[PDB]
Amino acid sequence: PQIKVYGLAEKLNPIKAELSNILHTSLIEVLQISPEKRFHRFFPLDKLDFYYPSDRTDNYLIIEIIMFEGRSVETKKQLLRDIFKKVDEKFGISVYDIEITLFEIPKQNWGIRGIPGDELNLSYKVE
Amino acid sequence: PQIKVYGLAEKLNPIKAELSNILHTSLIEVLQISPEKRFHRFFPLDKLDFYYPSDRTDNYLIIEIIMFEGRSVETKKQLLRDIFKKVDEKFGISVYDIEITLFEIPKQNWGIRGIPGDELN
Amino acid sequence: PQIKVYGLAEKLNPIKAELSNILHTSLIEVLQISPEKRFHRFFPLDKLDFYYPSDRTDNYLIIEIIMFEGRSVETKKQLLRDIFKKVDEKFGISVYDIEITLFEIPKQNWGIRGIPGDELNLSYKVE
Repeated sequence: PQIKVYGLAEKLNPIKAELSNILHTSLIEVLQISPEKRFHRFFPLDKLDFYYPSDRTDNYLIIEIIMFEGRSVETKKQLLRDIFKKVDEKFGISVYDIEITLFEIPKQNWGIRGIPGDELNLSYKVE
Repeated sequence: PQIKVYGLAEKLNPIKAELSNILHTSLIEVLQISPEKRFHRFFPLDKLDFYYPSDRTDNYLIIEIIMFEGRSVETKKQLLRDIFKKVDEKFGISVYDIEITLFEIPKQNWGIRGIPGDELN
Repeated sequence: PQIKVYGLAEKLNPIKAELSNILHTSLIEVLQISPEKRFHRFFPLDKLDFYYPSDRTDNYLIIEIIMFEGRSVETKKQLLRDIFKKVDEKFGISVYDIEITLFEIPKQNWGIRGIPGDELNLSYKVE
């Protein structure tokens, strides 16, 4: 999985190092990926480049996860739940200020180490 | 829906605040979302980070919309047409210079307010 | 096809102009798109905004290609392999340091030059 995190620069920049650890722990625990396979991109946004509802706070976080298609509905829902729980518990950011979107990609639409994703023999199960 | 907008910094930055207002009106009117649900991210690009063909002017605008799966084809085409119309009318940007891409995501692949999107009310 | 490229700023900025030429050539040759249709966006990242595994280098390069659905599996796989080969050959970036992801979008989900993409008469064949 690839993660892309968007947030207000003044709020995201102080926490992004620990947020990276937290999010990676969630994908290890729920998706059973190798602890080594952390691919994260952070986009701290200027105030004028980020609009969110006036009843949310500036802690508002958008998390996009690009991942191999094929996981069960239950595993995916468990992932969303685990990220909500761990970010809230670690930073006190309310679940109302967190949004998560899973982008599923067929294995054959993904290139890794020079070959299409469906020709990889992975060390874990995509179910 | 979540919107991501891309354009040359010196063209997008003077207009992005008004453009946010226009795009939110369009999503409200066509998709019938509640008027508080504005989620927009803007990406003003340096000229060295943005390549587009010579038949597009420096007004070229890319508008990505990430939304729940489930709208009809007619609703979605009306959204594109409404965005094309309203952005052209408000800013004088030719429709030739506007690109819109809809990323539909199954409801169960979204986490909102702590729960999966297929379980919201 | 729309291309988005992500890499560390000090590594991506010296190569992005030639890389753009390399990527466009690959899409022309494999997808047979009209050679004027280059749409590329570059995202040079700060060191603190870019996490990748310890068995990758800071040449690590992410390539996202958003394209009309409808190409064959073999054509898409040929696109992946061609980009890997030509990027490796031109810049000496090992193919483990390159990752490619195709985002396929139905034609009616795209607005181009004022109309939905399923109503466009194209100058090439999508498939």
